[PDB]
Amino acid sequence: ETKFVQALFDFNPQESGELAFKRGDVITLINKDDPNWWEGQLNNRRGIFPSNYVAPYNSN
Repeated sequence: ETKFVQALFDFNPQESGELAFKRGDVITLINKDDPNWWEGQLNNRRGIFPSNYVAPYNSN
């Protein structure tokens, strides 16, 4: 499963652990270890972030 989410805001994490995504950026959800903080993969990069800052596109 693939899960794709669309961010609604840019996220510039300077630190490690947080994924770097932008607005409307289709991120491939890696996991949901945290109901608030979801992990996602942006092409290749992994990272965690408040899913609140996005919206499942999943594409379907």
